[PDB]
Amino acid sequence: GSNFCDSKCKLRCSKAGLADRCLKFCGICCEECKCVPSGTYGNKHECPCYRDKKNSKGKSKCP
Repeated sequence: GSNFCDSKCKLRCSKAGLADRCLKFCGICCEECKCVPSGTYGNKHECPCYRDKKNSKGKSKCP
């Protein structure tokens, strides 16, 4: 491959109940933050931008 957002987000979302939604939001957050946490949940301290990104209602945005 040649895009770490696509590749990392496929891993991040590989056990998601809503895979397409996960891939979309992981993609958006990686475009903004240039970082994706390892594993399929948690580990968000690896990527403070990804960890802290909120939507318009103040809810965590990034899976």
